[PDB]
Amino acid sequence: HKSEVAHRFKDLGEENFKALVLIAFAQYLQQCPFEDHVKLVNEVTEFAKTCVADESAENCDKSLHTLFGDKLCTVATLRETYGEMADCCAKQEPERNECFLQHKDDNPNLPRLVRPEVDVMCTAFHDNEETFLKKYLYEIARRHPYFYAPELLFFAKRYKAAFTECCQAADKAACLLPKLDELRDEGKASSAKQRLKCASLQKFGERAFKAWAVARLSQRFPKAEFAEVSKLVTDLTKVHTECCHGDLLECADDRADLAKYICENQDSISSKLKECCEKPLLEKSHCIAEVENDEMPADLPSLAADFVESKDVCKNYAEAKDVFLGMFLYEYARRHPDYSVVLLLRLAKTYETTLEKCCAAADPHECYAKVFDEFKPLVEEPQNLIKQNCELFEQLGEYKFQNALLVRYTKKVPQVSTPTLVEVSRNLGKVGSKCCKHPEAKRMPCAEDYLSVVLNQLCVLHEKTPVSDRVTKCCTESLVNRRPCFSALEVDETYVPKEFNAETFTFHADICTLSEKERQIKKQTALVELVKHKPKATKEQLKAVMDDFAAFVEKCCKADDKETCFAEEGKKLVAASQAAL
Ligand SMILES: CCCCCCCCCCCCCC(=O)O
Ligand SMILES: CCCCCCCCCCCCCC(=O)O
Ligand SMILES: O=C(O)c1cc(I)cc(I)c1O
Repeated sequence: HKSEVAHRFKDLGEENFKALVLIAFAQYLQQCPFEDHVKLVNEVTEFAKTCVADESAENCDKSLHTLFGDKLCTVATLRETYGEMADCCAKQEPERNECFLQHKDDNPNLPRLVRPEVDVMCTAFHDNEETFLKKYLYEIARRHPYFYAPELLFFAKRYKAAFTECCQAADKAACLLPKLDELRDEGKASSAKQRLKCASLQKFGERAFKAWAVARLSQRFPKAEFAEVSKLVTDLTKVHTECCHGDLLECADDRADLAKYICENQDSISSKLKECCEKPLLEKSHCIAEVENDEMPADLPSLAADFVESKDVCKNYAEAKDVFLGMFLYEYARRHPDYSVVLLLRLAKTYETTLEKCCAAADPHECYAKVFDEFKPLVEEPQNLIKQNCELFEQLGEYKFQNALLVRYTKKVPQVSTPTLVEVSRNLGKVGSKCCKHPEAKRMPCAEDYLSVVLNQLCVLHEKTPVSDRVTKCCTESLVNRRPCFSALEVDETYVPKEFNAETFTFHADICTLSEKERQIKKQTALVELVKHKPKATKEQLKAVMDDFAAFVEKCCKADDKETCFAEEGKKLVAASQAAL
């Protein structure tokens, strides 16, 4: 490999290459117009071809970091448009590249993307497919500078597949919309997860990150040996550190490597890793990351043998603490792919604590004897929450369920902004739909997965505009205590009911013309405000007031002269209701 560009060009292929250079340039020069990046992609692509034909052609020998930075520094508007960023072209490549990552605005001042009408999109998609998907890839890229490019390209192809299909259908809207909403959520879900892992790494450091990775990789690869798992974690830890820093190339190569490794040692790691290892370069790592858990060996011993009933536990521990605990996790995780990762960590931390007490006691073995017994309540806590909640969800569907949460949390944290409470309660309700569909054994992992994102978003918002110390407590706790902390919140008996507002409970006939989406939002907002004005209201009281309301809306959105039924009958409701409470 004399020419780095020629090599990448050959591994990737024209199409992928061009999409990637586009994304790459958009993530740095987020303020330049589309036509400008397009010209650049062609210049870079014409260059890459020159090197595919002769690796001795000028500059073909230069490294990607150099080629990229040099190209970047040719833009004449640079100085005027990015200013300080232009000062980076005064440094030598080593730091020049570093200077660029520093001026990568994570959340720029660009308008939110508006989804056009299905027909507008389908037609544009037909008249000129390429510039249609590239214009958007550009739009998305400039807005999410740290999103892993290949991951982005992966999303694009699913978008292209949704149009090719749906845009030929009799009723396009009915086909496309549902697909455009699935992707949106996955993209947003995927992004939040990346930002979250990097935050976690930064905040709690490498040790906690590796512990987390040990548990997750063990549940996934129960067959692999601890020596293999440690090796994987180290590599995985070095990978995220590098991808979190923001350097795309570095990140790409580290992942590529790790993916090649895992494949070569496939038999030694996991069985369900075949296909993944067959896919093209760009997809290998993405596939592996989402690989399904392998089956755990049927011939596995009792943990209590090597971690409790054995003597010399303290010796093996003292010799290499983290290694020993690392082992306990590995042994406890691959036997429990049904536990959440933080639950496994919660146990490990408990084992750690007792070993740190017991090993310094008279008779250690007899001290850490009934330690497994201390795990029990830690395991049941989350299991009961799942049974308890999904049972409720099975009764009243998603919407009514979202309502029960609405009443539950508004009573626990009144000070929170009504629109904020509606937002989270709704998302939480979705997690219920998504995870309660699974068999008992996958529910916890599923909920841990969705809750982590929602809980994080919640804390960020509260960080910016604080409202409750409790929420700040829970939010600044260890990532292992975060959720149990929020589950420990109790009804706020300090709160003083807000002043009744007639306006707040006045509804017009427009709610009849609104979409189920709006109706719900409108109603749920009134529901929250109801709890804020009379938080001491029983679930019985609320239920009755809610039913009446149901009728109300119905019996008004089906009557002659709608606008009067909502003014006469409503005043009645608001009076009848006020009295009941
Ligand atoms: C390979 C490293 C394994 C280390 C095992 C330590 C397990 C303790 C739980 C990890 C969380 C540490 C942060 C905390 O105290 O909450
Ligand atoms: C003083 C109280 C004024 C009465 C206003 C009641 C508003 C409650 C909203 C109930 C909406 C529940 C939605 C539903 O029935 O599906
Ligand atoms: O999720 C990842 O980023 C990831 C990437 C590679 I490459 C291998 C494994 I296992 C992973 O979990």
